[PDB]
Amino acid sequence: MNIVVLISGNGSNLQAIIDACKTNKIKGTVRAVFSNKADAFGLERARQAGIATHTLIASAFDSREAYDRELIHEIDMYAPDVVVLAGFMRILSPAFVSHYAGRLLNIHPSLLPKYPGLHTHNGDEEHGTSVHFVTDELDGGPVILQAKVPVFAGDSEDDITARVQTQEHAIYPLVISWFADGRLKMHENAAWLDGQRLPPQGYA
Amino acid sequence: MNIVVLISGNGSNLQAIIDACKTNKIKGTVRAVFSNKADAFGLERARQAGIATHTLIASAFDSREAYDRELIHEIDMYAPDVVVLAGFMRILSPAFVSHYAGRLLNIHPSLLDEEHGTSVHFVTDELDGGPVILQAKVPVFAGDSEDDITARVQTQEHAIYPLVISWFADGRLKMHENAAWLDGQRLPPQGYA
Ligand SMILES: Nc1nc(N)c(CCCN(C(=O)CSCC(=O)NCCCCOP(=O)(O)O)c2ccc(C(=O)N[C@@H](CCC(=O)O)C(=O)O)cc2)c(=O)[nH]1
Ligand SMILES: Nc1nc(N)c(CCCN(C(=O)CSCC(=O)NCCCCOP(=O)(O)O)c2ccc(C(=O)N[C@@H](CCC(=O)O)C(=O)O)cc2)c(=O)[nH]1
Repeated sequence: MNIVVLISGNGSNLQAIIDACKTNKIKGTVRAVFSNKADAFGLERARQAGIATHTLIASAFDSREAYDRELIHEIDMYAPDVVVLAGFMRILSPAFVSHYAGRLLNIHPSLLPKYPGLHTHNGDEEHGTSVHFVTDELDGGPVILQAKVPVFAGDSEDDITARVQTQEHAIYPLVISWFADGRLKMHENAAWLDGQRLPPQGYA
Repeated sequence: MNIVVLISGNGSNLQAIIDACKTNKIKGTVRAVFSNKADAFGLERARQAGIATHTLIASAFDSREAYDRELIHEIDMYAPDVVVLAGFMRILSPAFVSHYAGRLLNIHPSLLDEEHGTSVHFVTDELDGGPVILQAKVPVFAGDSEDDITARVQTQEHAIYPLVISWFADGRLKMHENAAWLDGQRLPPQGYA
């Protein structure tokens, strides 16, 4: 099945997805990669894997709606069964969200609200990452899987972040594979795995 | 003055034009780069230059027509004053050619022993035809190889195509009735010089 990934940066998560499609762990094909930043290194990961790229920059458009109308237009050329946001830094409008309702995924490095992340100030606790269906509740549509990342004394911000990214790379291919195998659906602003409704914090 | 460049491979010509816009030698801006091959190295030259990129692959389209319809559509998002074909390996349909009439430029490595050279011309529906604007003949001697010919023709491509684009940016070059006209003067079959 066809996966279209949207990025804005480095693309380490895109790459974990491409490799999981290479080793047949996801039953799918990344057909196109989309960026809102022209220098994004994720476009070079796509080029080397021979995947078609498109970059849509906001200044080039007249209105937010205009941008999303074209973004929809270009994504649909690849007949997506999922559209995966992997570090996509733009908010998607109501028309975009409803257009891909139930097959629009996102990963945020947080669990459900408190998380010692940033490093703008090792440590205590609360740190992680969750993959969730994207809804109009910005950053807060239904969670599918989360992963708590253990903090330790001898940890730096780069230690924590790298550890979070290592968990992002494990869970996002897992979720997209359950989606590709027909086991994950959204309805009633709830995530469903094998017909069972997931609790607010995902599986398990 | 907006430049959209269309490529299929290495992109050395694209690099020569980005370079000339930087140096204000071409008073214009490359606004986007289109490719019909996903792996094309010119896409990487565009990424580093910070230029928007779009790859349209033929297998994704159902027909020639559909493809060119999407190409026009995505190019016109960048309101091109000129569309520059710089190693783009696909024949553009009559409809596309019509749509960018007098605004579509191409470079091909043959003027139109040593028979070798390169020429820039306006694209008109006579494939490879359309009026020549500027050529450069490249002599070959015994000893230099086909690759050294290529390398010499390429040095010239990088000299004449930023130059035609420079004239087009300054409103000095126009196409009318299947003839190129620089400063009013009608260019002869072999272009300027
Ligand atoms: N409607 C809707 N739209 C969404 N996009 C979302 C997505 C969630 C909100 N979102 C994010 O959480 C950030 S991306 C997640 C993340 O941190 N990934 C890191 C790991 C992957 C990268 O690493 P690697 O590249 O290596 O894989 C986010 C954060 C900030 C802005 C924002 O205001 N952004 C802009 C405004 C942008 C605009 O709308 O034009 C601003 O003003 O700053 C927008 C969205 C949603 O839930 N609903
Ligand atoms: N209607 C129309 N369409 C055009 N696109 C053009 C322009 C292109 C015409 N053309 C060429 O000039 C070929 S020589 C180009 C070249 O390498 N220049 C030097 C710079 C190199 C970059 O170097 P660097 O990347 O490093 O900058 C060309 C002719 C035929 C095929 C063809 O049959 N091509 C395909 C068919 C493709 C299709 O239509 O689907 C085939 O069967 O193989 C392909 C191209 C035109 O004049 N008329």
